[PDB]
Amino acid sequence: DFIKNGQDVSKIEITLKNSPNVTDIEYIDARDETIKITRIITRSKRRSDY
Repeated sequence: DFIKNGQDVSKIEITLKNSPNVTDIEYIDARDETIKITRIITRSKRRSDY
């Protein structure tokens, strides 16, 4: 119900800024200041793809 009717795929690009003060980042090294995440979700699957 969140996705508007008429389409099945939804491209949403979300970015996060990581600072060296916070460590122990999972799947991402602490030296990377910014990250690029392009998530997409459809009506068939319940979980979202990242």
